[PDB]
Formats: sequence, structure tokens, C-alpha cells
Amino acid sequence: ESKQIQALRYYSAQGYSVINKYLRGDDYPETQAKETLLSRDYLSTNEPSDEEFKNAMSVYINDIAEGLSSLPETDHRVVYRGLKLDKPALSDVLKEYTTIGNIIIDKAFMSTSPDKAWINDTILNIYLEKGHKGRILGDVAHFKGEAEMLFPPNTKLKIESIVNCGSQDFASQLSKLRLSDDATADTNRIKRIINMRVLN
Repeated sequence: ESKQIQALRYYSAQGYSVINKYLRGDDYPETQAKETLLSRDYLSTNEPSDEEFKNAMSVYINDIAEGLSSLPETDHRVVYRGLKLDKPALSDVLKEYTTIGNIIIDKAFMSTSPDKAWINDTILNIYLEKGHKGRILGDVAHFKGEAEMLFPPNTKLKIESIVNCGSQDFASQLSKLRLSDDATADTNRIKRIINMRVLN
């Protein structure tokens, strides 16, 4: 098993919790980032310089991305994601994702499912064209039995349409999605569907 796949396994288990905030330019767990770099030997101490830290994070991210890229391609042409976009703090994110024809860049690794969306205020219905960079994790995923298609950083997507709750159009579109039916599933929580397309 390549060391890159092993880095992707770690991403799936725990590294995601640090890396994606880092990549977004958000506040992230700095101490944990450094502890990860030390434990996986990208650095010799947990107290590096800022350039040593940045360079090591780069290699770590690139290992995860390369592990991902090396996984087999599949024939999926759509995937799904539930998001919470109705938080006050995400108001500009909400506006971006609900601007028809907007092109958005996801700076982080982007997790999606080929099989179902977990209900949230927003359901993304994400169309894919052949040759896209998403890969099914399969047994690389830490927890098994939930299909996941992961995309590397900087996925570009186009907002094609937005379907708000409370019409037959919405009801029909929603009925043609497979949703999570877990213990807390409630479709009445859904405010919108956003139909998107990854631009390769």
C-alpha cells in the first residue's frame, strides 16, 4: 500500500478535521496540524518555522491527493451532498451557492456520496462529466459501508438551478433524490435543492 494511500486513509479517519479548514484559509487546529506532521515524520519536531510548517503541510496534502488520484475511476455521473447553508456566518457562502450561473471553487477536499444525501437545509445534486477528479474511496474510507466519492482541492462547480422548498417542482425533484433515512431524517428541514455541475 502506497504511503500516499496510507495518508489518504489518515485523512479519512482524522486528518480531514484539520486540513480542510487549513486549505480554506480558515482558522484551523494549529497544534494538531503540527502534531500530525511530527507523528507522520514530515517534520522532526512539533515546533517548526512557518516556512517549514507550510512546506510540510503541502507535502502531506499532496500525498493525500495523490493517494486519491491513484484510486480507480468509476462511471458515476451525479453525486450528492447535504450542507447547512442557513447559518448567519455562512450568509455570503449561501449567496454564492444560490446565484444562478455562479462558478465556485471549493478550496478543500470535497466529500460527496454516489448513493444518497444526508438531509440538511440544502441538498446539492452534483452532476459530473467523464474524467472528473472524484474517486470512490471504498475500503480506503475509515468507516465502511457508506459510499463516498472524494474530490481533491479546488473543485470548480457551476450553479445551474436552485429549487426552493414548497412547490411541486421541489417535491418532485426531492422525490427523485435518494436521501438518508437515519434516526433523525426529516425532509421538512430542507430549504432548497441546488443543482450543480463539476467543471473538469
